[PDB]
Parts: sequence; C-alpha cells; structure tokens
Amino acid sequence: QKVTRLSAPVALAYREVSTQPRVSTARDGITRSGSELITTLKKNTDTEPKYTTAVLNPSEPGTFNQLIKEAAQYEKYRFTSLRFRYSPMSPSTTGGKVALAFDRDAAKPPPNDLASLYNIEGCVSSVPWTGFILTVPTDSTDRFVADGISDPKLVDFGKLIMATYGQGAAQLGEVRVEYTVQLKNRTGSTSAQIGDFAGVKDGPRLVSWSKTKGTAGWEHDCHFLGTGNFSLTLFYEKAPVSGLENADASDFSVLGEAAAGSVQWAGVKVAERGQGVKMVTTEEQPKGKWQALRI
Amino acid sequence: GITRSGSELITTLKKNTDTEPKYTTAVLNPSEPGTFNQLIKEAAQYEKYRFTSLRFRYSPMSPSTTGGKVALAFDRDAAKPPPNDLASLYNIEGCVSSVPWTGFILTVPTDSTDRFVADGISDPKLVDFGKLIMATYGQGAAQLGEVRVEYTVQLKNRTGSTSAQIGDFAGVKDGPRLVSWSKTKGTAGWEHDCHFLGTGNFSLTLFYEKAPVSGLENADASDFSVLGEAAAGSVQWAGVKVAERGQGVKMVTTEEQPKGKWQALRI
Amino acid sequence: QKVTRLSAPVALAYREVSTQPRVSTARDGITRSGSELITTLKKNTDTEPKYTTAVLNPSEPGTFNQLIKEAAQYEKYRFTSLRFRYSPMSPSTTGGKVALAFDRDAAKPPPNDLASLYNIEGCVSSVPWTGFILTVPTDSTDRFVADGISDPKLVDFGKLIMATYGQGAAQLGEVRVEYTVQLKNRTGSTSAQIGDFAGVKDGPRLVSWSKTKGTAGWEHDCHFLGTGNFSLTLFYEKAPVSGLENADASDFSVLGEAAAGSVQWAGVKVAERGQGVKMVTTEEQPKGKWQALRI
Amino acid sequence: GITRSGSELITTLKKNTDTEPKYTTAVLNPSEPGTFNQLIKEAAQYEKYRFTSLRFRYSPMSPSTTGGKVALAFDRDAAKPPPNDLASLYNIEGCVSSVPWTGFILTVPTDSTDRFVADGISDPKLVDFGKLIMATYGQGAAQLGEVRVEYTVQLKNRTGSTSAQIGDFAGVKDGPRLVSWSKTKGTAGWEHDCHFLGTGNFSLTLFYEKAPVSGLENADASDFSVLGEAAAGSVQWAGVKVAERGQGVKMVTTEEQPKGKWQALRI
Amino acid sequence: CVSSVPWTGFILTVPTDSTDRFVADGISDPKLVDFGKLIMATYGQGAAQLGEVRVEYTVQLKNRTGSTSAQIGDFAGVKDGPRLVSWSKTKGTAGWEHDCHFLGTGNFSLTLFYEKAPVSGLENADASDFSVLGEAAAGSVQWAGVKVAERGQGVKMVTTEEQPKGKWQALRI
Amino acid sequence: GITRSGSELITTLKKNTDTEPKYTTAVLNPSEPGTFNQLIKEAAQYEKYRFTSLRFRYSPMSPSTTGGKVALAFDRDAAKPPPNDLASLYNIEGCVSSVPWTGFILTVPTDSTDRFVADGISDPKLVDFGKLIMATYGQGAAQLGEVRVEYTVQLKNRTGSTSAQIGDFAGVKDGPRLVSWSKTKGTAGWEHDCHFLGTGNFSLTLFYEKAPVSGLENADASDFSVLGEAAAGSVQWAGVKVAERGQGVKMVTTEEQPKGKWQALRI
Repeated sequence: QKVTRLSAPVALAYREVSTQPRVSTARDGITRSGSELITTLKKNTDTEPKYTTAVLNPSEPGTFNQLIKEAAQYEKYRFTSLRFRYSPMSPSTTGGKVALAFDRDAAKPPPNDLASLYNIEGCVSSVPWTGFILTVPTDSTDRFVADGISDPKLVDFGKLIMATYGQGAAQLGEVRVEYTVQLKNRTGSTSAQIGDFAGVKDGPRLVSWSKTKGTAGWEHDCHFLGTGNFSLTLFYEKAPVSGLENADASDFSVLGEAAAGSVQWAGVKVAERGQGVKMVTTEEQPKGKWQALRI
Repeated sequence: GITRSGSELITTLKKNTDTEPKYTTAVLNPSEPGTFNQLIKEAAQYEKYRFTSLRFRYSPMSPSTTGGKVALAFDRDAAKPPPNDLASLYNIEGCVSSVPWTGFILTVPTDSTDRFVADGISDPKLVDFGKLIMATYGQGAAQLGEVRVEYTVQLKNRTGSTSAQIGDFAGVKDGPRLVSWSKTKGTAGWEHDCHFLGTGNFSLTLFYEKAPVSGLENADASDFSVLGEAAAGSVQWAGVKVAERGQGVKMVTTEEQPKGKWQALRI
Repeated sequence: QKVTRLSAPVALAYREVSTQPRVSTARDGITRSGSELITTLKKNTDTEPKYTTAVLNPSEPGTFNQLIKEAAQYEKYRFTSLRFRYSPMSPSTTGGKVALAFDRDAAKPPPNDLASLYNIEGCVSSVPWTGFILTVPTDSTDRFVADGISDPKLVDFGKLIMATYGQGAAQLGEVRVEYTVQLKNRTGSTSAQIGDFAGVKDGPRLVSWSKTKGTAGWEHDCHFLGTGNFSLTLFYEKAPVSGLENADASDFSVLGEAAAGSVQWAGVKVAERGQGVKMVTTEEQPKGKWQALRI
Repeated sequence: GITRSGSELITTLKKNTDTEPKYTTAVLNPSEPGTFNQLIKEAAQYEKYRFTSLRFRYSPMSPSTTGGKVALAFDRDAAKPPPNDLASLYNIEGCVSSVPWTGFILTVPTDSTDRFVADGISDPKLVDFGKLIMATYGQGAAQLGEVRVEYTVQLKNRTGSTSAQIGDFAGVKDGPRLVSWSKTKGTAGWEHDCHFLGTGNFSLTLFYEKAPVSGLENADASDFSVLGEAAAGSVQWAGVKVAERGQGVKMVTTEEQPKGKWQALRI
Repeated sequence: CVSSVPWTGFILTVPTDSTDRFVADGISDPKLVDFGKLIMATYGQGAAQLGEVRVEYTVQLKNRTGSTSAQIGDFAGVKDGPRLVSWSKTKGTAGWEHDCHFLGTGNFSLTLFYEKAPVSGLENADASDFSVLGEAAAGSVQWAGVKVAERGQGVKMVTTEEQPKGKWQALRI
Repeated sequence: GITRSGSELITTLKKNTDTEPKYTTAVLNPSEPGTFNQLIKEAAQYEKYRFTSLRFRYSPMSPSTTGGKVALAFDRDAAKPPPNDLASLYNIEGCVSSVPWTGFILTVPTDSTDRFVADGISDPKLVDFGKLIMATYGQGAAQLGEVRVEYTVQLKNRTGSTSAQIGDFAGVKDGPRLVSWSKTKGTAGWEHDCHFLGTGNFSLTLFYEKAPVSGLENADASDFSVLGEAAAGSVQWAGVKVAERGQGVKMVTTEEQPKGKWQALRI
C-alpha cells in the first residue's frame, strides 16, 4: 500500500558495520564478497550534476582497496553479487539527488548532461536524506584483470557513476560495493607498481595502471589505465618545470620540492578511466624513476 | 587475582567539516592514562590482565541538525599507523560508525592470555591488545559527542610500585631522578614541552621562579587544572586525564632551559 | 534488535499526569510512593558540566515538598522504590547531555569535572531530546530523619546530582522521584522552623535545617543542614549591614528593606548540602528572630 | 563489589628502656594512610567496606640479647584515649604481646556491616571499626621490629573522587581549595605550622618569597628532604614518611601570615 | 632429524603449536613474531645439483587488517622514512662505511635508491646471492636479489659521512 | 621433554648496618648464571620451560646477637628498578623477610606457559618470569646467611648449541667470535673494561704483549685469581665468582685498543 501517510523525518540515518569476509575447493577457482567504500560525494549546490565515475575491475583500487591484494595470484573473474548503497548519513534538512547507476561499458565520457545520465540504466537516484541501494545484471564470461593495459572494455565490465545535484547544504553520504567474485586460473605476481626510465629507454615492467606519454614541446604526460583513489609516490633528478601538475583529475597531493634531484607524492581520485597528471622537465625523455601503488 | 568494571570517558572528537576522516587512535593497556585515568592507580600493585568486558559508546549529545559519521572500531594490534584512508578504516573490523545524532555502542572480542602491563616499554604488541580508533567525517556543524570504555579486568600476580615523582632543573642541567611518567622536551623558539610516558588521571603539582610566558597550557590532553599565578617566582597545580600515552602540556619561559622544580604524582 | 533504522524526531515529548498517593496496618509502620518534581535545569551552552546536587532524606524539602508533612509524626525510614526520570519536554533541535546519577554518600563536593562525574555510578545521562529514567539500589537499614543536624551521612543515604552540558538552545526538561517509603516508630512534632536569638543567647529549638555561625569580623553566617528549594521568611531590628546576601547558594529572593527594625524573605535552591547565606550586623550577636520553612 | 588483601607496614616502634608502656595507636579505615599507603588509592572510587582478613605480625628482626614486651591488640572502638596504664592495656582483648626476639602475629574478629569510609569527618565510630595499638616496655637496647596488616576488603557501591594538592596564601587569606592532606596552622610568636590529615611517604614540593626563618623544619615526622635555600624569594622540596596521622613540619617567617604558595602531592 | 642421502626422497615434519602469533609489519624481535628459521645442509663430494624442497602447510590468519608493501623507504636529508612494511633496518657504522639490513628471511628483489653515486654500493657481507645491475650512479639506479641465511644477513653502500641520500624500496618476493 | 630439581646458592648478602634496605635483585631464567651455575649446562640443547617447584631459603647461619631483616620476595616481572624504598618493597608480594637469626623459606606461584630461554636478548619479560630480590636492613654486626632455589623444570623441544671462549684483538679490531660470557668495553682515559654477560665461578685464563698498567684488577667481582706477571709480553689467569650478572674486571694498558688475546672458559 502507498498512500496516506508518510514521515519524512528530519532525520533519518543508518548503522552499517564492518563486513568480515567468506571463500571455496579447487575445481578451478577460489571466490569473495563485497565490503568497500568507494569516495563521496560533496555538495553540488548547483543546477547540472557532476560525476565521479569510478571504474570496476578486480584490480583498480579506486574501486577496491581490499581485494586488489588477492588478484596478484590469479587472472580472470566473475562477479555474482555487487550492489552500491547510498548509505544514508545526512538529515532531510538537505536535498537534491544522488544519481548512481552502472554502465557495463565501464569507459566513455560521462555525459555532460542529466537526461543523458537519466537515460542510462542504473536507475537510481534518490534524495540524499534516504537510504537507497543499487544493483547490476552481472554476466558470465571469464574476463581478465589488468596486469596492465589493455583496452577499457575487454578486461572489465564498465565504470560506475555517481552524481548529485542539490543546493541545500551538506556532506551527503557514502557507498560501497556488494559483491562476490570468481578468480580462476592460478597465477601470482605484481606490484606497482615501480617504473623507471633509463636515459635510453624506460622500464613499466612490473604491473600497471598508467601510461606515460609525452606531448612534444616538452610539457609532458603522466597517466592511467585503471580507476580508483591512489597513492603516488615517486620519481626525480633534475627538478625542473614542474611537477606534479594535473588536469583530468581527482584530488592531488604533492608533498615534494620540485626537486632538481628530489622526492614526491600525491593521491589521485579519479574519474573515468584514463584521467591524466604531468611534470615538466626537458626536452627529451631521460630522468629518474617512480612507483605507482593503487591503494 | 582481584577485578574491575569500566567507566571512563576517553577524549572527543571535534567537527571535521572535511572529506577525509581524521583519527584520535587511543591505546589500551591497564596503564596508559590516555585511556584510563581511574584504574591506572591500582596496577601499581600488580602486573598482568584480563579484560572480560569492554565496549565504547558514542554517547549521543548533539542534535540531528548535524551529521556525517563517527567511525569507532578497535584493532587488537593496538599499534600501527591508522591509515590515511577510510576504506582502509572501513575494512578493519570494529565496525561501527554511525551518524553523530544517534547513540551507538561498540564491542570487542576479548581474549584470554595473561598479558603484562608496561612498567615501561617494551614492544607495543606483547604488552597490550591494541589501540582504539575514532574518526568522524562531516561538515554540518557541532561538537558531536563523547565515549568511554565498558570493561571488567583481571589483575593477577601481587606486585606493587611505580610513579612517573619530583624532578628539578639545575641551571646547568635538570634532575628526573626519582620515578617517571613524563619527559620534558622543549621545542626551540622557546615555547616548550611538558609530557607523559604513562597513562591515567593525575595530580600535578609544581615548579617555579621567573613566571613568564605562561604556564600550564596544554594541547593533547585531558582535563587541566591550574590553580597558580603565572608566578614570576610562584606555585602551580593541575589534574590531567589522559588519552593515549604520551599526551603533552607546556609552559612558556625563556630561551634557554634554567628555571625551578616540579613533582608529578600519578594518583 | 538495534540496527538499521532510527528516527530521531525533531520532536519528541512525553505526557505525565498527577500522581494521586497510596498506604499500610500498624505492625510498626505506615508507607508511601513518589511524585515530586525536584528543580531544573537550565541550558549550559558551555564545555564543563555544572551540577544542582539535591539532597535526599524524608525531610529536606529541596527534594520533597509533599511528604515532608508526614515525617513530623515519625522518625526512621526505608525507601523501597525511587527513580528519577528526565521527563523529556524539549525538541531535538537542541542537544548535549543531562547527567543524572545518585551517590549514597549524599554529601561531598560534586567534582568539578565530568570524568569525575562519569565515574560515579548513577550512570545515566543522555541527551535532552529523549526520555530517560534513573534508578538506585536502595538498602535496608532503619535510618533516622533530621529533626536537625546531625552528620550528612548517618541520617540520609546521599544527595542526588544532575548536570547538563550543551550549547544548542533550550530549557531542557524536568524530573521527580519515584519512591515508596517506610516511616517506623510513632513520634510527632516539628515546624521551622522558627529560631530566635535572645541578646544573651539564641533559640533553634523547633526543627532544623540550617546552623547559624558567624565568622568574627562581623560578617556573619546564615546556613543549611538540609537540601531542597526553600521559603525563608524572617528575622530583624537594627537593619544594618546587609542582609541577605548569599554565597554557595541557589536562587535568593529578598523582598525586604535592610530594615533597621524591618522584615525579609528569600527562596533558596540549594546545592549540596550545607550551602550558606548571610547578613551583616554588628559585632556581637544579639538581634531579633527568624523562621525557616522547608517547602 | 570488587576486593583486596593486605601488605602494609604500619611504623615502629622504638626502644622504651622505661617502666610504663608507651603507645602509637594507629587508626583503621580503608582511607587513613597512617595505616594504608597502598589501598588509599582505590577508595576514591567507592564508599563502604568489609574486611574479611586482617592481622598484624611482629615481624621479628632483633636478637634476644634484647627484651621486654611489644603489646599489640586492636579495639573495635578504634578511637578513645589509650590508657595511660598497662593493666588497662592488658585488659583490652587484642592479647598479644610477646617479647621483641620472637615472631608473633595478631588477629581480629571482623564483622559484617556495610560501613563507609571518610570523605571526611564524621564521627570516629560509625565510619571505621577502631584504631590499633602497640606498646613496648623494655630497657635492654634495640630497634625492636616491624609489622603490617594482613587483610582482604570489600569496597561496594561504585563512586569515584577525592584528593587532599596546590594551596596558595593570598596576603589577605590563603587558598587549600584543591584536595588535602595537611592543615596549615600557625602558633603565634611566629614560629608556625605545617601539617597532615593523611598518612604515607610524600613528595613535597613548594611555596616561597621572603625566605626568612627557616623552613622546613620538622618535629612529629618521618624522613625530610629539603633541597631548597631558605629562599628569601626561593624554591623547596621534602619527602615525609609519616607516622600516625596528623605528624607536623614548619617554617619560620614573620609575624602575620602573607607569603607565597605551595603544592603537596601524596605519592 | 632428518637428513638422508641426496639419491632418495625424504620428508620433514614439525610439531606446530597453538598460539596466536603475529607477523612482521616489521621488526620486532625474531622470536615473539615467528616460530624459528629452517635449516638445510648437505655435505658430500661426488658431483651433482642435489635436489629441491618446499613447505607443506595450512595456516590460520585471524583478525581482519589490510595494508603493506615495501616496501619503499626514503631518507629525507634531515631524517629517513621506513614507513610502509619492513624487512630490513638500515644502520650505519661511523667511518662512513654503512649498513644495509634484514629483519625477515627468503630470496628477495631489491630494487632501488640513488643521487651522489659514491663509494660503492651494493656490496654485501652475511649474504646470499647479490644481483646488482646498477652504475654506482652518482645520481643513478640499482637492483639486487638476495638469498638469505638466517635472519638478519646484511648489505651496504658507501657514500659519505653523514646520512642524506635518496630513496629505495624492498619487495620480498 | 626431559625435567629437573633445584640446588643452587644464589650470592649473599652482606651487613647493612644502615636505615634504608639495599637490594641484590637476581634474575631468573633457565640460563642466567647469576642464578644457576649448575643447569645452565643443559639448556644448550633445548629451548622452553616450566618451573613446577622453586623456593628460596634463608638458610640461617649467624647468631641472634645480630638482627634486622632480610627481605626476600620474587616479582614475576623479573625486570624493573627495585625501588629505592621499603614500603615499595614491602608492598610487592614475595612477603617474606624475617630476621637474620632464624631460618625462613620463600615460595612462588609458578605458571604454566611454554616460555623460551635467551640464546640472547630479547625483551626481559617474554623470555623469563622475573628477577628475584633480597634486601636486608640492620646494624648489629654479621655476615647474615645464604640461600638457593628449590625448583623443578621442564625443558621442551630438542635443540642443542651455545657458548659465550677465545677472543683476540687485531690491532685494527678485535675478535669474540666463538661463544660469550663477557663484553670488553673500555672507558677512555685509558683505564679499561673487562666484563660478563653470564653468571657463575670461572677460569680465566689469558691475553698479553705490552704488560703495562696493570692487569687484572677487579671491581664488582667475586674472588680473583691472578697468577701472572704484569707481563710486558706475558701470561695470566684468574677465577671469578660472580654476583649478579654483568660483574666487571680490568687491565690497564694504553691509550688506544691494540694488544694481544684471551680465552674465557666458564667452568
């Protein structure tokens, strides 16, 4: 029965705990179950949404900081369960919407506009003073994770999205990812990821998430192939131009010099796949070194 | 053996109108005042314990017109960097944060090994379970709430002793030469240092001569009680209630070390 | 089940009535049951509580204005039931705490500090937008009421306490005392209480609650031995120095001259046992008269 | 409720090479340090007790080449003049004195009523059983022995609080307004007073300005430690080890009360 | 107990206990954190590349935590930085000659550190196999594979006098 | 597992004709000779133990014409400063001091955890229960008595190994590279250092070249036996009988370290 009576309380709120994990034989596979909390959102007291599109793949920390530690021993997966809840922790004296719907094709520009968003399944935004959930029709093909690069389409379903458009004031809420995975084929390896340039050449030769291109006129390139919040840490020698700037990026944290021989660090929070950050040092490629951990 | 039961109120929290939590991780051991100001006075006669009951409640004393979260979950391994990030936090049992306009509780699976308290130092792992944590991330405005520690302890083996304590500075040097609980460092640009090595509620009492700058201020501290001048030659007093180990308090007097004297009793 | 869902309403409130009383044979005793409303509290938009500690004894009006009228015929009691509720009559748009826990040893300084408070049973403070109760393990010894003075320990359990620390704005709530007493031994007598000084000496010779000492350098003393809100009324002749001043006191109401031969009045609201008030008239003791009713 | 067990060593005795005993009567209550320096630290959180076990032994550490007696028997009514005379003593249970070259014990029929400790004053009878006693009459030479109190207590009702400590004089008046153990009276003809209300070894530390007469002298006292000037504007310190309740120490500075400040921590 | 000849197939087993011991997100003490190291000797003269072994096991990993890496540990001219999971402690012995250590045991993959490529680098002493494919560097890059022996075996550089440098990361493997 | 039973005589005490005790605190672990000179020879083949029986008796071998006390009580937490003061001592179980003219015993509640001995270092808490203590305060004259350790051990897990011993200095450096019991430090202003890490009676034998300053002197030591030159190129020998762990002996030869060689056998 909807009808009559409704209590839109001043305040509503939920109480979520701390998911402790569960697992299976050999047959030719292992498994999992969710419990992650994928970044939030932040007001929007504006008239056009604004998205944080976050990418989904067994290893893309910006979407799994606790499970990207058991895919360094396998390669391929599943999904059987996975949903995102807008926990709800902010009174009703605040409002708007909090779009939230996934698109298999986890990579492509979010639109720019709503209708655009409000036309791509997922479905389900609601107001910020309530508790909603989100679910996804998961398939059944033995897909591979990225010990790189590839193509953002043959290796992972598609990124997630989230927008929220409002103006009444607050720090809306939070979400995670309800899931259960299948990690076939026994492998084992990986890291940063550490990737050095040798005056003649480079070196990404130990698990990816970014490709480092440069655009001539030295101004350079510092990229991604994966999606989530990260912990950079790295590289150095002739601390030139700059460093660690960013452009199609999420939050940046640099606690370095410049360096002309120094050290550096940053935390990204990306958007949809492939967002970029860059230095500035001369003309033609040799440098120093770096390591990019997902987190 | 003897026993106990909780009733402490371990420091609060303070807004966070920001998008990344921020933690006060407080350490747990029969003697770490920064987590027991009323029971760190009956472990100076024993050495080893229990726990059979202990939970932390977010008392709830702040309207709903305020919101966010107030993470709060313990990790046996009471020592190691909190992360930096949530998920990180939101992946370590404890579990349980809720909003600030409600009343929540927290509980911990307690073991059963005859562990020893710290008449020091040691190693932060073989002497105490692990520290507690608490974060809160929000932006709507308030002074959230408060918590304590529901518990019941076991203090075997009859011992007896401890302190920090009278420790004087002699113009050339100092003098801590009669049982500790605090180390007195200074940070140049005289602004100074007045510290702890122990944990519980205390009764300060002390020190003096050129009553300068200030005195008895405090920072990573529990309740303060100063009933002094300043003094430029006076007398002073305070009661701490600490948090986890090593919380600090300080004076302010010049430039380069000589002064007067002090004595720090535990209580 | 705690979990999921919670409604911290804008407003919550209760509806209490008007306790009409109930009573037993001879055996060697009578009985009772509560219904009193012991003083409130008042904001505290500050960071340190602040207490109204109120004393408990069959006759201490500042804790019984309707039962201190049937202990003028007995001497000794019981308690079998007694609890204090924070009625709850103030919306949630307000908050903080309202400590409220009794300590047998009904007399001794409240602390100064919380932890101090938050370490003494009672237990139970909650926020001001809710309805809480409080209860006390009552004993079983034939204790005597005060047709005075005594010692605050052998005559009454201990005072009650109440603090509240907050800053969001309101006139919190109210409480009483759920109880059931035992008044053995048939006696009968009392009043003020009226206590006159005769130029050579005084006169407290008709039921107490205060002891009148003076501190030389005439500045004087006007005291308590009991606890609750009172109605003073009294004394006079050479309206000197002052009169009716107060120090470790609760609310004061003076509607007198000074008097140099006048009349006076005040209402106290004490704190824990023994709070003091005073006059000011010369040097060495003779005066006039007074009467102190509990209320 | 909680509980305990003894281990204290309550003051000794000292020769008596005389023909009339001479008593040190020491009072018993969960909080009376002059009879508990290690347990008067866990009754600041409760109020009421028990006793189930408690006996005093004359440890025996002095050769037989010495002799006399060492009376030692408790009297519920822990307060009233000791007599003056033996028979008087030798008529009040307890019973049991023996010679100083042997090892004796003493025991007490303990009751069973929920009695309250003193967050004061009261009446010495409704709050504590009664004081203990000890005499010794002899003449052959020695520093007899020592004793303690074998016990096991019950501390009901959860409370929590107390103290005595920083206490300043303001030219017009003073200031003890933050937990006691001593009362500072003066006896005219300025010669002064520096006292106790509590019992145990302490760490003084304090007070100052016109460093007169003296300072820190002592009389019905235990060990003294002064590491000050005099001061005429200085700083000072001492460690007491008292005897039974209320032992006194004093300064010497003029005529009529204003001074400086001090703080007395128990330890 | 149990050595045998190299032309046969033997096994080895260990009485395992039952106490909730902690792994090393460092350092500690090699005794309260792990049972004890294993051993293996072989004494012969007739010629061959004997055989191989593993570790038959079944573990219990309580308490849900989560974190770690190298392990990456940088020195900041004023101070250092091991602040992300250990296996070695880097002390120096004055007269600069230095220290490059372990707190853990197994074959590793070093990889790291740099700036003023001095003295040397990557030398080793109470060590297992070394693999350095660096300069020296006076600003370069380096690498090595250890195979240790029992706990705490050491390796070292050589660069001046008083501590500031560059950075490094030590992965276990 | 294997087992054992006591019979050791752990160092004595020596007068104290003074008013503050004074302690010899001796540490307990299957291998700490300063507490086992006959059983620290069968723990070089195992690692872990028990205790099921262990008590210390004050044998009593000194007339009553002497007196005082001989405190003697163990504290699990076998490591931490003894106090400084009695009450402090007289508050830590053990219990039991008596006079020197009598025969007393001491006993300890022993546990039941598979603890490990020290093929080092560690932490003094996770490897051994705690040290023992002994004080005696008196003034009447004598060489009080002696004690041992009544025990029965459990040495699980079959191991086997250990030592300290021959340790040479090579002009550039030294050489202890074949089992210890002593560490040889020097204190500048050449006056030097010749030490222990183990406890029991030993047979030194050793070292040489420029027979300088002296040699084989001793300080916190037990009996010395030197049957050498000086040597300026000679040979030497001594028998120690130590006290508690780490007692020291020394030479005297110049300025800056190179010498000759030595070997220290335990015995």
